[PDB]
Amino acid sequence: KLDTRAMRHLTAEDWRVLTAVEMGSKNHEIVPTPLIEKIGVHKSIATLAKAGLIARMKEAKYDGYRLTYGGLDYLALHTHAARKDVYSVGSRIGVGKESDIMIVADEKGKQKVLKIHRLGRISFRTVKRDYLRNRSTGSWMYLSRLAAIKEFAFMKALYEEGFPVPEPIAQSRHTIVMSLVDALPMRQVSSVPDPASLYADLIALILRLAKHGLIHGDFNEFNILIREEKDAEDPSSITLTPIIIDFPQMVSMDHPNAEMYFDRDVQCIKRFFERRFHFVSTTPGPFYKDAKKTVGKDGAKRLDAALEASGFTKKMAKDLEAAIREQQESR
Repeated sequence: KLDTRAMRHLTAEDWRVLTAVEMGSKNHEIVPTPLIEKIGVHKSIATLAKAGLIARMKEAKYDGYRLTYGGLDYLALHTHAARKDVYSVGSRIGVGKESDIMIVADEKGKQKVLKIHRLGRISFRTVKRDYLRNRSTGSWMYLSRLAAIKEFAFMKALYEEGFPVPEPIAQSRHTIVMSLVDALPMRQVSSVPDPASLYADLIALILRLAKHGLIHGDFNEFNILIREEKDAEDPSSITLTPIIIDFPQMVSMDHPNAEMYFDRDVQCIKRFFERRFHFVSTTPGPFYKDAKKTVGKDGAKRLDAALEASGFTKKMAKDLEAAIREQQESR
């Protein structure tokens, strides 16, 4: 897991040397002692190594220090601290299949969410956790950086167009800080006074996404949060509104597979509404053939351009795309 105990106990030199290990691994994954120097720092290497923020590799041909996942976490947190976006870290933590969730708070006591991407995660069960070794440590960190940058740019673009998504607050490396929404995942919602209305809201979102050029792609029910507003005129009235999360897997309506991602999203919703609330829609579709005409009409901004807006090369985009598809295909 993520153990942030050693956080305060690191010196400025430590923060400098750990940062050097990171920069040094922009080129080579196993960073030699003398290269850390160019970027007495020996006492720092010892502290960071005992803390498990770096690890020595003396294999045979290669000799030096690789950055660990913990170390990448720490440097992300430190950046968030330095910019006063995060001042404290909460005891409650969410360990997901492809990400982790920590609750944090700023100096003014405002609680926020720190999401950490964890592409490549795999857990092993004894027959009588770790990361998939088909890629190096630096690949997974790289890919996870890409996932964080992608999600945050789409979160920004969606928040700015008025979609119901968490406020993106900050991004560093493989992490994002975003607002802490008061809404609970749909899967943990028991029943609804008006399933048709909520369904009509969800489909509307998917069509809104499509008119702006986007397909969520993994619209599960850990991804759809429900907000519950006790109406003021009568507190017996409850209105529910949906909030969407999880954006590094979004694809363009222009994608060669757009049509299967679109209808999958739609059918998933219908499927969930079918089993969980015994509700089924009388409206057919919506179908992608139709949706595709709406993008990107009526002056709807093409939000799927938010990526080239942010120095994402074609390589990076395809690099990430392959990593994600491989993730979802191996659940």
